[PDB]
Amino acid sequence: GYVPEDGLTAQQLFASADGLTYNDFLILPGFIDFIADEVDLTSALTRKITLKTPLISSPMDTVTEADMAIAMALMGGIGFIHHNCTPEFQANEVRKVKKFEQGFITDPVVLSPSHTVGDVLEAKMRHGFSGIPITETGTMGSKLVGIVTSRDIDFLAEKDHTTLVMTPRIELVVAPAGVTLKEANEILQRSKKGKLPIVNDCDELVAIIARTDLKKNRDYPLASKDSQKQLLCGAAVGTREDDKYRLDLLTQAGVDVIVLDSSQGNSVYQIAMVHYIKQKYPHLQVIGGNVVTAAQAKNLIDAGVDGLRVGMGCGSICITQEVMACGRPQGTAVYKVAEYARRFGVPIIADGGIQTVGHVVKALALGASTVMMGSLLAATTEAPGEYFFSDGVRLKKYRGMGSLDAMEKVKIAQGVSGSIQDKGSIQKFVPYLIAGIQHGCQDIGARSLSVLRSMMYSGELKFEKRTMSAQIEGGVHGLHSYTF
Amino acid sequence: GYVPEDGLTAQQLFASADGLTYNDFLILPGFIDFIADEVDLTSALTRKITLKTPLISSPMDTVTEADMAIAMALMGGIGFI
Ligand SMILES: NC(=O)c1ccc[n+]([C@@H]2O[C@H](COP(=O)([O-])OP(=O)(O)OC[C@H]3O[C@@H](n4cnc5c(N)ncnc54)[C@H](O)[C@@H]3O)[C@@H](O)[C@H]2O)c1
Ligand SMILES: Nc1ncnc2c1ncn2[C@@H]1O[C@H](COP(=O)(O)OP(=O)(O)OP(=O)(O)O)[C@@H](O)[C@H]1O
Ligand SMILES: Nc1ncnc2c1ncn2[C@@H]1O[C@H](COP(=O)(O)OP(=O)(O)OP(=O)(O)O)[C@@H](O)[C@H]1O
Ligand SMILES: O=c1[nH]cnc2c1ncn2[C@@H]1O[C@H](COP(=O)(O)O)[C@@H](O)[C@H]1O
Repeated sequence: GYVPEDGLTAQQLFASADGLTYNDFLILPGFIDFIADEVDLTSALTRKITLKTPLISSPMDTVTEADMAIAMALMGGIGFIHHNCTPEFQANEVRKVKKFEQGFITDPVVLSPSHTVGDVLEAKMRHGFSGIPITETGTMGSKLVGIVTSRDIDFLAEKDHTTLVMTPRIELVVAPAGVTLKEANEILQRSKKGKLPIVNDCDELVAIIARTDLKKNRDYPLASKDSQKQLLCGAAVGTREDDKYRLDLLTQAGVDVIVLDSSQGNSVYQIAMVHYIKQKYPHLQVIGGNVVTAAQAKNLIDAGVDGLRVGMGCGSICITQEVMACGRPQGTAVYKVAEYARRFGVPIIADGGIQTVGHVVKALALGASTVMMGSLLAATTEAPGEYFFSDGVRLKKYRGMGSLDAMEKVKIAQGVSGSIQDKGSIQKFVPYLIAGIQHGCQDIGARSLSVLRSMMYSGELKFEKRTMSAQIEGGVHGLHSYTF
Repeated sequence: GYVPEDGLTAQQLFASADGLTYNDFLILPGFIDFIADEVDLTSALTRKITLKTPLISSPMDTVTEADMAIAMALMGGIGFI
């Protein structure tokens, strides 16, 4: 039973009242008894919502729209759709996530027999495809009369702009009502076709599978789905009266969780808004914030929030501390707010400052249930906006929501705008995060993130501060030149 | 009336006798109950003189002659020639 005493407990580490951040300490290693792949990353987002992975995309206009949210839900986490856009735009982005299904086409392009072949060529050059079904109305939920594709069009000269060419319903292969992707794989295997339309018992079109998107099928075991098996989506909302309308559209779009978005969440405006939400939409889960101290947390927890977002001025793009002298170092803040919130069963989100895998493991060890990343997920294929080149390298634009560029679309800049280098894809990079989090938990000695926090609260997890010198030595040093 | 205690008071912050400057600390946020425009900046310069804003131009030969002093007074502060 004797384990020699070596290191500080988390309570002793934070008892000197220095402003510690993630880089100021290290976690001491424990006793390995299991492989890194055995580590369970299951995480509470709110009082009722549980994820299979701790990771969250930040509600920022350069990070999180429906494609980022779909990629994050599928990889095991969740995404929060930003709100620097019209209420109807945001509800449409949520509705795209909530009505996504794997291998099926989302929001199909469709035409009618009175359209011209020129409409197929234009929908190509603005979308990039041409396998477009034909219906009696030209819309959807309407009789499937035939299909048009590039091999129906490719030998027509520019002399010809005929009305719809169309191979008719009598010749099609279709699915009858709704199918698992195995029956779709066998229909597209046995038929050699590029599309599989899906119809109703009354022969309306209702969905499509493309052969290309079916061939790109893969397993998603951590899919992060609601009770009706649709992906989880969150959305951000403000605290003004204009937000009460937006909140209704997001509710109709089927949003699962709302995150009230402020820099200082301990206001009368946010408490009013939380009481309004819990009294109008009692099914809806609310994350308040941002808060850095336990007194802010206490006000919001009495207001009835289901989770807290923790952070103020630690963000990569942030300059709030330099202009208003208000904030807290992020390690200290995460520890204190999470310790207070745990007395009520409320999970917190450690939001901001994350740059490495060690920062994620450190934040999770200090009591955070989930981790929100802006810059770490920015410049992926799934992030909003489009790439550009400068100094011979691919970049994407990343900006603070209180930067002048973000808020112009007397006023004080709380944030900055700048470049981030291309990361590739969420579907390829989130696995690097998950594998690194699991190996860090394995070196620490925790078989799950729940056990990690339980070891930290009981004093079994030990810590160690770092001088400047120890941070220098913990880097790369003494080399002439080296690889990334 | 319970407010959880989190952070140092100004007396505890300066009780360790380090040489702190402005960049060495932060102020912790409180409880908003009013809009930013409602904040009163009225300030005592001396035992008798009160300004409507805390700002003063330094008495330096590259900062404050009569035009700087006029602008500073008009904007709410004062200047020292
Ligand atoms: N790291 C951070 O915590 C941090 C720091 C700065 C900005 N931001 C981000 O910038 C964006 C803008 O947020 P913000 O910081 O401007 O705060 P905000 O938008 O919540 O509020 C801005 C100002 O309007 C006031 N206000 C809000 N609701 C009001 C109401 N109903 N009636 C009257 N006044 C009201 C606030 O008190 C504040 O003075 C958000 O995306 C936010 O997350 C985040
Ligand atoms: N009618 C459609 N509506 C919406 N998206 C579509 C439609 N047809 C194809 N797509 C999408 O376009 C992408 C490429 O599909 P596909 O390979 O089948 O293109 P295509 O229709 O054959 O066009 P092309 O002849 O130019 O290659 C896939 O993601 C697919 O889901
Ligand atoms: N589900 C289907 N059932 C029957 N015929 C179909 C079906 N889908 C496409 N067709 C028809 O099959 C032919 C080939 O279309 P398909 O989508 O398979 O290839 P394409 O996209 O036109 O050609 P390619 O892949 O070479 O670019 C066209 O005449 C088209 O109208
Ligand atoms: O303009 C801004 N100023 C201050 N903080 C911001 C701003 N925009 C976003 N943030 C915060 O930055 C976090 C992301 O930080 P990052 O992961 O370090 O890039 C977000 O979740 C917000 O809390």
